[PDB]
Amino acid sequence: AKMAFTLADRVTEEMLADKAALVVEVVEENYHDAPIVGIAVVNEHGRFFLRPETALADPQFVAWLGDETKKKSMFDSKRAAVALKWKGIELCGVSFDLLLAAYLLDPAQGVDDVAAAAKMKQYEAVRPDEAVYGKGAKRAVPDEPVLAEHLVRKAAAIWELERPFLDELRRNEQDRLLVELEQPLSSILAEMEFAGVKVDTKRLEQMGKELAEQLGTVEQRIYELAGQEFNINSPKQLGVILFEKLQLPVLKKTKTGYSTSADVLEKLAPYHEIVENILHYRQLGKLQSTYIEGLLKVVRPDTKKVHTIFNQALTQTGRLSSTEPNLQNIPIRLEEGRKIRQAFVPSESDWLIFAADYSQIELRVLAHIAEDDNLMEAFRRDLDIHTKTAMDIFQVSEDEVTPNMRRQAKAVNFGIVYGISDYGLAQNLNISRKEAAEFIERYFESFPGVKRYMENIVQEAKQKGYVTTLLHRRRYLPDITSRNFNVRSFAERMAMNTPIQGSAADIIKKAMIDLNARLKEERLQAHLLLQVHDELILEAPKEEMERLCRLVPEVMEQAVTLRVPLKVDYHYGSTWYDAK
DNA sequence: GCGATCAGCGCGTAC
DNA sequence: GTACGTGCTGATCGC
Ligand SMILES: OC[C@H]1O[C@@](CO)(O[C@H]2O[C@H](CO)[C@@H](O)[C@H](O)[C@H]2O)[C@@H](O)[C@@H]1O
Ligand SMILES: [Mg+2]
Repeated sequence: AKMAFTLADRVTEEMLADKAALVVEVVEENYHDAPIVGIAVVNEHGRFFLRPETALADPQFVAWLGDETKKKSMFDSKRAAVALKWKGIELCGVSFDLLLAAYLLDPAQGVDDVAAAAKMKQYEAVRPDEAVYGKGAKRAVPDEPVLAEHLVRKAAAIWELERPFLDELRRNEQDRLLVELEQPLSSILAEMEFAGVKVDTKRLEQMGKELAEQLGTVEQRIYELAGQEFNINSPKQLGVILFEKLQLPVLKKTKTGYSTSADVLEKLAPYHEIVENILHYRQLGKLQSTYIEGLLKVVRPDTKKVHTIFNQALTQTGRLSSTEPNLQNIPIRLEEGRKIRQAFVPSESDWLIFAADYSQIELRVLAHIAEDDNLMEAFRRDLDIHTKTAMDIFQVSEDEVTPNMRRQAKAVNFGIVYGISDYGLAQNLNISRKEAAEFIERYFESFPGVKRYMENIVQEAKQKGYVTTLLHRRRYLPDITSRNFNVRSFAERMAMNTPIQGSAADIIKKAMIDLNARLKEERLQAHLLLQVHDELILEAPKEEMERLCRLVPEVMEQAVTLRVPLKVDYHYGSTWYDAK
């Protein structure tokens, strides 16, 4: 049965009620400077469809959109807010975002459209977006009649689903998490994405020119050593050259053939000179394809800025994800890749990039939740945690800790945070399973509180069916009761890791909200550009650096109060690379 | 059967 | 452990 609604030719007063389900449809996946294909409003007076060209040109509608006292319920309001920002229109008063609500209730549903969220409450009087717009190469906006009914049905679902979703959130004690954390953060992310980050395109192009030369050279060297030409990027063609032709040892295999991962290649290097060249080729290729060419493809030619989109409703732990381009995985560990950061610069003259990062926030969070006396004392003394762990595991003084000892203790620490397992650590340190088990046993003898937490959290996950974070975010783990060892194993590791990774996410998210409030109170021009899980990147006039040096660390360190101190390091400079 | 497309995944970056 | 972009490739689409 068709849903009744008014296909409006002009905006009327009843469309401007102080409470409404609002749909501002942006079909393009990347909503930056994208078209708004239609608008739908559902309130106490009825259901309406408005053509964007009409509504967005109407002074009354635009004022209504920007009136904080006129409440709107939406699905993915950030998408609409940003699309509107590009049109110079402000969106205010969003009091409920169904996407964020669904995400908090259960990240595992993969809810990416109104229909998926509605299905959670037995509401199916709305079609999935893919059914209406199509998929891939056949994706397209349908004629007005079809488009109009779809947007109205989505607004109608939002209108009806608000109460049930808020009730369940309240039951889960997650209503504040939605209203005080995620929704306010959504607005901050919209500002960050809209602002974008300035790119020194000529610097990237220059790097691309040099890389192209080095690539060609290494490429020819590889063919000379292989005794023939082939597609070095082909797993089967490379696997044949290395393991069948050159007969190098097969140390590891994939599900479809031979493994050629970097760690495997490193072990084969001694056997043939072609190996080091392949590694070099891949190193150069990674930078060229993903960080040079890939980055240049998404830079806006008119402003030379990249505008990422922070997916706020995707990760199972509460973290954000970044796309087109992903600005959360720009190289930093190795100098060759780190240089890519010299290309990210301040958007204005006499401005600088300012970066602040939490020092070991996940291990500090673990110390707090596990209430492990030894670990808490270590952080209270602000000790080098990996050296400290080496001292405990190997039972030696600080001076007796060798570089290799610290390296292995470091790996144990990461394993503990990620959800420890003898098999896992054994692969990471290239040792036997029995040897890994010994490291783990030694670790738990030194950190009995951590051991207890790991045991208790897995049992809690089984009893309750989910695990939670400091701010009440939750993750269901049905596989915790799987009869398949491997499957259950993953679930147990997720039970151990989620509260840590997730609580770390809750903390930085609150820090972002607190920071923006302080920047505004202080009248600073400084503003957030990016968030990379445990760090925040801002840009501001050079005249604001000294104040930022005191303000940013304090806000981030005081976001929450834990049993151990929170520590934030910071640096600033002319480019992202220099903010080190 | 085959070119175009889609869908899975090895790989390598980040934290 | 949590992600994303990439290039290749087997599966599936569309003739
Ligand atoms: O607007 C981001 C928001 O939209 C979803 C779908 O509801 O993802 C879409 O947009 C992302 C950013 O462009 C794409 O990566 C994704 O492929 C596309 O479906 C949500 O997952 C996200 O929170
Ligand atoms: Mg750090």
